[PDB]
Amino acid sequence: DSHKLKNFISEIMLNMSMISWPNDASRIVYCRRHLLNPAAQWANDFVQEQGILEITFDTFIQGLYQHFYKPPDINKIFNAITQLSEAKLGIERLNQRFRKIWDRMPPDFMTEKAAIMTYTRLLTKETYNIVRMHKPETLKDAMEEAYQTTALTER
Amino acid sequence: DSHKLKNFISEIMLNMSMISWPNDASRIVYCRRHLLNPAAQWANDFVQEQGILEITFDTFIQGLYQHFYKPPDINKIFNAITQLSEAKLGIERLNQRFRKIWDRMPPDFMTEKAAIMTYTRLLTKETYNIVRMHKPETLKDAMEEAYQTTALTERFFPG
Amino acid sequence: DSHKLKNFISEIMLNMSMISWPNDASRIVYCRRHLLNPAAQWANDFVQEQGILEITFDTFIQGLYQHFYKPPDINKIFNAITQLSEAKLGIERLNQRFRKIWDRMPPDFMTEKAAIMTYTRLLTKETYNIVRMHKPETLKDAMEEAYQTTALTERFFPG
Amino acid sequence: DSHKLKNFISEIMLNMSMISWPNDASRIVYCRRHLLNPAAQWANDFVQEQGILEITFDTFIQGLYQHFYKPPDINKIFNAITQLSEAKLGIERLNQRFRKIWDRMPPDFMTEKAAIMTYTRLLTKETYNIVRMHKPETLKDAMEEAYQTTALTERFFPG
Amino acid sequence: DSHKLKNFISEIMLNMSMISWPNDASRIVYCRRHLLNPAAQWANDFVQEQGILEITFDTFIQGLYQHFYKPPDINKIFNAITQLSEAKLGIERLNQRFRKIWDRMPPDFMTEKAAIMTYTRLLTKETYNIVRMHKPETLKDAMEEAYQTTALTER
Amino acid sequence: DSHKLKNFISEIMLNMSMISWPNDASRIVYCRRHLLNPAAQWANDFVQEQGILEITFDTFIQGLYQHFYKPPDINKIFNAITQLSEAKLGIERLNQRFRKIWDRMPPDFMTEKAAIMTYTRLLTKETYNIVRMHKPETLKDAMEEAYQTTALTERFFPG
Amino acid sequence: DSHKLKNFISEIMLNMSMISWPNDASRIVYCRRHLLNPAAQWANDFVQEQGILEITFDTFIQGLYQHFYKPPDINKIFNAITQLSEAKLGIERLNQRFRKIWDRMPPDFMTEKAAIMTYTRLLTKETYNIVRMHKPETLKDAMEEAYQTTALTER
Amino acid sequence: DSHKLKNFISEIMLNMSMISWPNDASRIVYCRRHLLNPAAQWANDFVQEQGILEITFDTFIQGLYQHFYKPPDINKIFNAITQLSEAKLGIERLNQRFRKIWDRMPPDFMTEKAAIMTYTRLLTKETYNIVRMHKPETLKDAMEEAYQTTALTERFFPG
Amino acid sequence: DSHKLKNFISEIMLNMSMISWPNDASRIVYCRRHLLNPAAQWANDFVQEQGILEITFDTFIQGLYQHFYKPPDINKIFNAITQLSEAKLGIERLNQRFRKIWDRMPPDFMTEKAAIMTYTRLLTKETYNIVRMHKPETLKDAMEEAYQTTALTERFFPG
Repeated sequence: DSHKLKNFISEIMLNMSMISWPNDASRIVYCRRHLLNPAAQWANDFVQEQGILEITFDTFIQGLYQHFYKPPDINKIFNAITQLSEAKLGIERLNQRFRKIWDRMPPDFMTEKAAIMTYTRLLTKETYNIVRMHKPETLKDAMEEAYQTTALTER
Repeated sequence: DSHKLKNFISEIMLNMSMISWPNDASRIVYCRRHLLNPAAQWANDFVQEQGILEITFDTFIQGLYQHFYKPPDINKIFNAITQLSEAKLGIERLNQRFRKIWDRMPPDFMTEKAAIMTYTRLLTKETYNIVRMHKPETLKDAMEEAYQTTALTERFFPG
Repeated sequence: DSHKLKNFISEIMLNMSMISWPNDASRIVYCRRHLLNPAAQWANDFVQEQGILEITFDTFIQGLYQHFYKPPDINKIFNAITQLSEAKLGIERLNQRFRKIWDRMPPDFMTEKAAIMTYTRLLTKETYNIVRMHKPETLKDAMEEAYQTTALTERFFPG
Repeated sequence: DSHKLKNFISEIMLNMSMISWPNDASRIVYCRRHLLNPAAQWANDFVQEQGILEITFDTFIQGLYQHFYKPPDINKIFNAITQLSEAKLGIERLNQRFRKIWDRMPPDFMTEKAAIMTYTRLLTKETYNIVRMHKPETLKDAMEEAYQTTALTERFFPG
Repeated sequence: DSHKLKNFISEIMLNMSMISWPNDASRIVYCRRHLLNPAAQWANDFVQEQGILEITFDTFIQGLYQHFYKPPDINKIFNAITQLSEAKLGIERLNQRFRKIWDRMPPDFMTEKAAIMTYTRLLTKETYNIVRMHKPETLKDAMEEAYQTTALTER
Repeated sequence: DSHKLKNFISEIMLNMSMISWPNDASRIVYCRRHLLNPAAQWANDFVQEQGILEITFDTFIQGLYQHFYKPPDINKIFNAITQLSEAKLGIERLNQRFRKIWDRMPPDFMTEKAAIMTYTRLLTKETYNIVRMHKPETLKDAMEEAYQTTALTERFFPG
Repeated sequence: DSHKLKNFISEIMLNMSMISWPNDASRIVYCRRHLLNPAAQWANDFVQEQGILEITFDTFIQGLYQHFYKPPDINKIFNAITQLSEAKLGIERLNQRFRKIWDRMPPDFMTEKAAIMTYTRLLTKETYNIVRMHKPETLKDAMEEAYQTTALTER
Repeated sequence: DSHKLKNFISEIMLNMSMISWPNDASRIVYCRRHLLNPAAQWANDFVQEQGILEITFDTFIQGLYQHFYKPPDINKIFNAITQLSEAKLGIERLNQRFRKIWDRMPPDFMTEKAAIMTYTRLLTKETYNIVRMHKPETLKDAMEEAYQTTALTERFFPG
Repeated sequence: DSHKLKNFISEIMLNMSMISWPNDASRIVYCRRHLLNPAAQWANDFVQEQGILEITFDTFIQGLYQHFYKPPDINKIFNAITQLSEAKLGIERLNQRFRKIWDRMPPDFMTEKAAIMTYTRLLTKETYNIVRMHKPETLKDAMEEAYQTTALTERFFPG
């Protein structure tokens, strides 16, 4: 439920972002309309609890953030990661599959170098070569590099 | 159908609650739009029956309340509970299946120790052993313990 | 055609009801737009026949009411009722089947005792015994009693 | 026995009513004379049981009321009604048979249209045709019509 | 002879009761006319014995009461009670038969609960069920209940 | 296709008639939206052919009139009518079959008495008797009468 | 592309025609929205080239007319016309087939009498007879007449 | 996919350009609506990745540019060009086939004389003769000349 | 050589840190004394290269930091870790083997929870059970727990 919910919040925030809002009170309330029943129930209670007009949109999202917490299911995520080999047709499958798995469920997981070691080891030895020359600093860069070389002379 | 319907009414009422309504007539009618066919059919007939403009939103919900509710002491839940054995592949099936059945339909059912006795008896004798050492106090803890030991040295994930 | 038409009128009337109308002439005319061809043809003729600006929305609906006065001629319902025997597996089939048939099409049919006599006679002699002790006053009570005794020491559930 | 008995009491009470009685004791006793054996047996015992001169005429009738007037169960009457088909030779059998069954035991049963639907459905399809043209409003009219057409171009007489 | 005689007295008393009597002397004498020979013989002697005009109608009936009352034998009554089973067609036979037997011959017999236990045990197990729900407090109530349920729905 | 099309045009024209139009160009174009594919194809071509802004709504309807003047069909309808005898099981088949055939394809055909003569002659001599007593004035009344007498002392139902 | 484009312009012009426009500038611009990429590219360039607010809707359509009308190959159209005989089942095939071929590609082709001579010669000798009595003045009338007689006693 | 995509971006940008935008946030988002599924998937992820309200419309298009701008595969185009011989039946096949291949994928390729040398060499020696007398200056002229001589004393037509 | 060298630098820096230095020149030079031959050779050259009195102690250590840079080890370490299964006889082999591999080569590697996940997953499912009840917070605790339960109720090897 929680992974979808994290996505849900981002999007809603974006939609709100482009267009102009005339005041904060309207905006905090508007969030409530999209929500699903237990969350919606919670929302009512939270609105009551605050006797003030509101306390900002961000505060309210943080109560939601607080709401959606899984116990750390690190094993499932590790296991998911283990499954991918290079029998997955080319870069594209891997990149999209990895995105879903990785992005969903980390609270802070492992450090930046570690994330690159895990991502990189999985990749064909050839692809590590080009990507090494010159190196990515982040997982998005690694993924963008591998896809770009494959995609450019293909796609 | 009735359990979902009770939830449905609550939510609808909430949605309505936050925002402002300019008059009652609109509001009573708006309820009709969300409803499903037999209920919707009933609704039309009820609207006709009242020759007045309306009689309040609450009245209309009470006709719905009247339409479907479960009586107290519903054996169906016991029977549902009886069906599960350990032929259900591992913890995961049982935990999810039990959640649906148990969570739906109790007004106050039975006490906390009793709920643990019923949940626990169902479980493999082996699993009761580990779970015993050290004990859960609530049904969520029992369920979390059994799943965690199985899941940890096993498992896959969602998304 | 007539049963749908009775529903159609109710709804249309409701839609109209919530929002405000500035004058009657517009409202009577607006009804014509939704209608289907023969009815629509009739409508034109009726509008002509009245040389006055209009005579009220209600009058016009009454001409429609008149156009299809009562949907059943009590026969089909009796016949439907006749069909059920006790070859229908147990209470559950009968209760659900009877609900559909009975609830649909009565304007006022027969009196309360009569409805219980017809419902009760149909039931197995055994079931009448328990139900007699102690008696139902309404068809819903009879149906609830028969189902409850069968269901309690038996049954399964929905969702 | 009970339906006749309820009639019997009413009449007896009426006869008594018009003329003057000089005292209650005579009147209570006089009731006993008309009664039939088991009831009469009961009566003797009841008179003994009351050591006082009497307790009023009404009290004694209430013991009789107690003795047989029970609320009727519609089922026997429905069942009776069910038995007739058109294998009963012509109108005459049906009309007389129906009279006995129907007239005995209704407190208010079912409404007027319903009574005509039940009576009419039973009749041959042909006879419904003539009777329809032009319609009866009451069960006596239906019965009179069916008999009259059959009788007129047929029949014999009593005495 | 005595059981019939007790009935006889009641009736005679009733007949007398409705209509008016102009004086007591006539009334006491009139009783003598209906009576049968030994009793009638006794009556003559009693009338002589009283040198006064009369001593009241009631007194004279009490001499008759005195004449007839003999001690009963409970065993015949018990034995009578024993005979009934449920081979007697339905409630009606039993109720009428029991009335005759029970009502005749008790001076004080047994207590109220006991009388209900004896009456009730005899009845079909089914009938005890309905009658139990809700209970009779007296033998007349038990008898009225059983008859009413049977009677009401049919025959 | 043509009979429905003649109806279609009338209705569309009516709908347009009640409300106000601000200019002719919009109105002529709006007709195109409701139309079905071959007709719609034609419409495009016709719009092109006229280099002027438009030539009136009526002109455009006349091109449609022209399109479905009629194929020879009165004969087909007569022939269709001829086919029914009383070998068709009872009233129900005939009434439904006749409805389809008759209702489809008349622009004005024959007069009201004539329509009753054709309908009535077809019917069994017996049924004409009851229906005569008392007479129908319209084809719907004749059909309703014949069905009602048969249906009442007989019948089953839909859903 | 050009035949469709000629149709496209006509229609667009019609849609515009019925409803009211408050000013010319809006109208000229609105045309651009419906157009497809190369044409759309051209449109941008043309709008720039005119430094004035606009020069009328008609002018802009003429640039489009200019775009599409290239020289047509009259031979192909003649050849197309030659192919039809009376082996085409009845009027309906011919009329529809002729419409497509003729309507597409003429800038001014041949004169009105000539167009009737070409259309008429193609038709069965019988049909020319009825159509002669009384004559059509335009190709649409000829086509309507032939179809109407066939269609009426048929269709 | 990439060639179409480059066109797609240009156009979208143009449409946006003429009319006024009230703020950047709306505009960046609006781009997402037109896009096709994988690209759309990417878009969602990119929007999330930027925690700020947005970073400009242009930035977002650059991520798309990044996604599928392949160098035009000059080799593929050359290779395509190589395949045609004069075994292709006459001018018509060649002209249409060449149009597709050539027109798609050049950013600036080669100069005008070169394009004529490549086009001309491919053609039958005979056809070069007539076309020479008198010469084409552009590829469209060469193509038009060759087709016209063949077509004129030959040919068929479209529609 | 590099791992020891990183340790060496830290320590030297510490020793220097506690006590006071009167000037930077002395301090930079003093570092040279502890160093081993190739590094020492480098040092001389570096001192010459700087014509200024010195550039700070930190700068000089950075040249050393620069000197260490080996190709990355972490892969080898992961691979080493991968090799162990439970085919290694009991706890003792694993614990000692893991100690060597893990302790050597991390600069900061991964976080504390991660290190426990990697250590724990490797262990037999049974051993995770006891160790879970009650949990270790550090890798030394996990290792001590597993060894203690095995060791306590076991025989140890003589040498």
